[PDB]
Amino acid sequence: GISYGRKKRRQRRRAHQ
RNA sequence: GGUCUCUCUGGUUAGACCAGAUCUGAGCCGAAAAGCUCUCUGGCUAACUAGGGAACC
Repeated sequence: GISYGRKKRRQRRRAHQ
């Protein structure tokens, strides 16, 4: 998860339930 | 003439490597902000291998 893009995906994934 | 020493190309395998994918790939954890592990695709890096070239004897 060190990559900034995964943080975006992790946040996007959390936002969609 | 011999030799993978270097280098490039193809291939195989791997990788606490770089990107992207649940704006619809999956699991784990927390009360939560978050965190952890994967899978798929492109690339990179390393090992090994064949071949071209170079280098050395």
